[PDB]
Amino acid sequence: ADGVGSSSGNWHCDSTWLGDRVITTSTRTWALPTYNNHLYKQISNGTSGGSTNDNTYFGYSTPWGYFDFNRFHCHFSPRDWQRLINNNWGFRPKRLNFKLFNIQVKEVTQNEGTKTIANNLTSTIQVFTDSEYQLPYVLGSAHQGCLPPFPADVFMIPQYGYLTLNNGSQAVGRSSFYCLEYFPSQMLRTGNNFEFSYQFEDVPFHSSYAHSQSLDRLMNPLIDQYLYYLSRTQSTGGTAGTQQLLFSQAGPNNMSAQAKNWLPGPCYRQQRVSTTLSQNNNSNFAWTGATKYHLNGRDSLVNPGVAMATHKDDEERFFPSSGVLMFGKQGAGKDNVDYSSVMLTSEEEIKTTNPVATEQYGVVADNLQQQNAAPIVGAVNSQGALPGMVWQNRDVYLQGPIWAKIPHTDGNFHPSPLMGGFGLKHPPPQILIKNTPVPADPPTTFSQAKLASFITQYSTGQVSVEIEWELQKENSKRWNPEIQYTSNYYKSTNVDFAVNTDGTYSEPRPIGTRYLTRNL
Amino acid sequence: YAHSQSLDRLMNPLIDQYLYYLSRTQSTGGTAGTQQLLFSQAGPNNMSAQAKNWLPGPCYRQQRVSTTLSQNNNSNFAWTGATKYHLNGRDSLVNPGVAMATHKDDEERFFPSSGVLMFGKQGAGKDNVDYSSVMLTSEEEIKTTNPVATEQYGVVADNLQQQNAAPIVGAVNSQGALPGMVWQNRDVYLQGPIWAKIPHTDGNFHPS
Amino acid sequence: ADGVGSSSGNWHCDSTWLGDRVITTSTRTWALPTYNNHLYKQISNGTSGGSTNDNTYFGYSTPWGYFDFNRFHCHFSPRDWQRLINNNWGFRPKRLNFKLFNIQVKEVTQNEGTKTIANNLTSTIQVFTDSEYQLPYVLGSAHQGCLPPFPADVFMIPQYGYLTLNNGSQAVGRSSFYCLEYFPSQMLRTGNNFEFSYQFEDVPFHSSYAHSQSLDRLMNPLIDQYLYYLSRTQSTGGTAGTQQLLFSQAGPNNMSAQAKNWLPGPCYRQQRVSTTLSQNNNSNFAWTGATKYHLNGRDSLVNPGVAMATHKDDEERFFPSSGVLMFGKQGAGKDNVDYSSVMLTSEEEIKTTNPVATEQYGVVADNLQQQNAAPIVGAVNSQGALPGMVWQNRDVYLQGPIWAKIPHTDGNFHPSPLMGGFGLKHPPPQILIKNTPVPADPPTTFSQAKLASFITQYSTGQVSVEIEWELQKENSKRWNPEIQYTSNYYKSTNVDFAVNTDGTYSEPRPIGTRYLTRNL
Repeated sequence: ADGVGSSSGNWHCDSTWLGDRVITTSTRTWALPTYNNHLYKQISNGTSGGSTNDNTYFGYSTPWGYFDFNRFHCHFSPRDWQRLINNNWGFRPKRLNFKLFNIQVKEVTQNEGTKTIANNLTSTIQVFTDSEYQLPYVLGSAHQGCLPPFPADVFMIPQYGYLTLNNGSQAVGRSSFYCLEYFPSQMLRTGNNFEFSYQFEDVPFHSSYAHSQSLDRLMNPLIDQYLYYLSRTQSTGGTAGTQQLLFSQAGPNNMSAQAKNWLPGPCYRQQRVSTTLSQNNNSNFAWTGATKYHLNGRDSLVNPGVAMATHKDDEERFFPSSGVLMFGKQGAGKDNVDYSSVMLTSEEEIKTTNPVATEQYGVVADNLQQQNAAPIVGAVNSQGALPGMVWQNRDVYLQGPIWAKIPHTDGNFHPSPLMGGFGLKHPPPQILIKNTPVPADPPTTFSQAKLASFITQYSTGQVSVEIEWELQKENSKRWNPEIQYTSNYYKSTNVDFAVNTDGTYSEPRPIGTRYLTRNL
Repeated sequence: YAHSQSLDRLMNPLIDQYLYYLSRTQSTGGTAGTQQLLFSQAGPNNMSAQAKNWLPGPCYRQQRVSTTLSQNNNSNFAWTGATKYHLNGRDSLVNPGVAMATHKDDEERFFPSSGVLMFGKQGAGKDNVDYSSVMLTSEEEIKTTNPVATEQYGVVADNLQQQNAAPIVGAVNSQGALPGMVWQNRDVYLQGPIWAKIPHTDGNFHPS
Repeated sequence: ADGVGSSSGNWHCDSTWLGDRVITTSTRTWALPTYNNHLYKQISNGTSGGSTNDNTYFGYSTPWGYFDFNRFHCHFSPRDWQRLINNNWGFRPKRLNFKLFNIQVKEVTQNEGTKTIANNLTSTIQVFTDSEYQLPYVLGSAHQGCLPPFPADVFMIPQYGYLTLNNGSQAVGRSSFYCLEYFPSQMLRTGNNFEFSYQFEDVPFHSSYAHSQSLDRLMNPLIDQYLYYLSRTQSTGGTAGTQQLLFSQAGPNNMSAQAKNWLPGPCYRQQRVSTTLSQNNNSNFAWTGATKYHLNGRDSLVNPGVAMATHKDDEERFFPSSGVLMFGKQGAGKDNVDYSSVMLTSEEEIKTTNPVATEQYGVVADNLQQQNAAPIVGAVNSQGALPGMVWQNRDVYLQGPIWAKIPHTDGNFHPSPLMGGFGLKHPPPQILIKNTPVPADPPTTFSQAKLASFITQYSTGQVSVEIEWELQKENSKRWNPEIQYTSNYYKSTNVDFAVNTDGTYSEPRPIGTRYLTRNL
């Protein structure tokens, strides 16, 4: 059986492409510190400080840590991603499998200036998975702390905390406080290992492709319609303008006037920003000119927002202020970092079905005309969903979030995450882990107070997560060649998606999933 | 039940996001205001700027009425300033309306004109009965997922900016349903109706 | 099998509410020091010092420690307590289950000023449960050292000692001395675990509810009685006072004069103290004006005393001096701490059946009247139990003791603990634990004296206790709503029954078990 001298598992990273299933396994090495000196702590931010009313919060920061595998590049190598996005229309997860193994718990002490570290063989850790969804589910907010993209990186496990209802910095009566030690957990020593399995609930395949037809162009270019439209309300060419109702059949000449069975997806406008600096207005409109939503007296910037085409044809320089997912390049600052450091994603492929983010949805009439009163047409900046309306969801990326938890609520509309992903009602249960506190020597005379002196301690180990995927094979009679994701053919100082001289891994660009085409 | 978390606060308070937002479009602190695009990661400091997977429920605004008499305007706006819907040439007051939070934090005196269910106390008149006779219900519990009845849904841009033209943002007073939008249904009461008949029709949206 | 590298058990804290059974399990982390340098020691206090005659004692302080889970909040979360007290009339324990596991024994030494700690993997500990009740049973005196209320606290195990018969500081011939090593115990190393099970003897459900009827008001308000009472002994209204015996039937007009089948519970008076300072007398009467009982020449303050209503209607400011259970707020001093630091419990709910603590039980005649001698009525301050007398037991609290040991004696009356709890004849057997002494190097030349030099050593681990409970479901036809325990709806600086900024758990108020109602 297991013991201090026999390893708890084996390293696995691999991808098994079998028919329609691709099974991706991965493994990393982690280190879990001691957070908050084994304490839960109230954390809050009020408007009495320098903070504003939108930035207030109230919540708790627990000593527990948690594993987050929720980004795609955790599970896919750039070459396995290329096989996926080039050769397949859609993919969805089926089941996953998860393991902790090879647990090394280490005590570390300080004598003057020297440091020394040593195994503690009797120490434990605590691991439970929240499979009844009874805790604040904090995954899916696109926080840092995921497994690294690159299998040779060692990563620090992030601290678990949660927010609760507040009023200002103060808490209200509905505010919940959760004690994570109040669950059953599994305590593991260095010989022990951990495992669980999970099976995804049925979800629509992520549709990875671009339509080969725009929504308005579904017509036959050759044949006229038998339907009529109102072409001309005035007498044409005569010495008088006497109004006369003239009708016409729309056809290849006027295709903007044809009747159509469907409408574009819903529009919620964004502000337009140009990459060229000279064009943008001179002021700071980033927050002020932003598109926000007002909930309970707190203005919240709308990010990334509803899926909407980034820009129209032959304008690549304009992008919606809050609209696009923005990834930073390797080694980029957290605050006020210049444009060249971030990587702006763009949705070109949904221009067909979805309206441009920075432009109006359309035009409606504002008034009832009269012989005296001219007709007036207003702009529709924000448009909810109407019957006969189709749209595309936002695209997933190699760097972006895999799924999200659909909040438990009375109703939702198209419960698909706005960052892109797979909306799940019962998402993969978040896994929590902590170093079991080991006390320093108590006094020899009894004391009621809790023990405030602990041994400085941390643990390390190996974690493996294996997700089975369901692929939708591309079956198409298109004659000409597709567009594929290809690496740059020309020479470069170093390979892309590979280490540099110093060993720093880097991902040069965001890679979306839609290179294939279908008919709209 | 009431949610123990607001919709916008589902984040982890401890950890930053790997995503960036547009923090500053202008050169800061310099003798010149030369526009420069600066980006930042949102975090515990700015949680209003973080990216979020979901949106609040749909908003159809109501007029705001205060229980304190001195605050309300002096006129009869009950019918005129009302929120109505026009069907076949007949204006019909919208009552009770879509489920929307009655009021925001630390304001209990304001309520939407037609928004709240209003029950009368035992032995109350049918017509022009004074305030103290009715019992106004209030939805406090849906403030998390649903927007306040008497306030705007949010803000959108009204124009395409230029170096010449300043950016302009309009208010969204009425907002239909968009994808990635969650909400709570209105609460049942001990005195209130149990069910309803969903009209037999070609289509409905959230037939509740 | 078990070893140094495999953990002895798993963490369990949870509550299973199933029908009438609620099963509460809990787990904590403890540290057991070396007390008395592995020595039994005589301890005593005489009146020859500054001590008085009431405070003398004689006994022994053993090196052994002991586990005390005897408070309710050890086993219940404030939310699990709310489900209990709101939805159920009565509850009693059925059986418990107890485990030690994950035992880490650590040696600690001193070189100049530096400290260093290290595992000792061969070391043991000793654990026995006293299941024949052959030792002084020291649980149930409401001593500190219980498991913490909050599962994330690490607690120090208290030292075991006992008192024996004395005369002054000296001991008499009946004084017993117990050597705890003279029992069989189980010696556990780091791979070993411990367990035992225990089954409670049948006990009356703790009655958690308040009566909806006072004892004297059980009558029908509508109908008269066929019984007569002596209404008037004198001629009324006449020019003369000639005595005449007149009788009347009591009814809705006079309900104080009706005949009744029952009497209130027994009364032992307490001194009345007002929270308002200006009202109380100016002197120190705390000890002098106290209600005491004199046993073997030692005056012992009567605390908390017999269950008696704290105060009557519309007086909340008065409380009996020794009558009420008094809990301290989080972080309160041990001596002469101001009023605002303690939390005074109050019995409002037993006013119906039980007399007020600070008032007389009633009035009896002191003399045989004559035409010459006026009738004289005396006060009954202390009243033992009479036939046809009913009362309520004192209420349990979330912070208060669960049970007590009914002393083994020839007779008892209503053997229910005066602090509140479940009086048991065979209570849960007290669990004793000690670090097995490990000698420092003996000399190389033999010596008769016992080894006085030991290795400085302590151990830590995990303990779990799981109690099954039996609930009495509330079944009532009352129309109107009950009174429930509800948290404050209004905003506050921090949540109640949750950590503050610094990680300090706190319980803001004592929570009794009687919110439901029954008919008296």
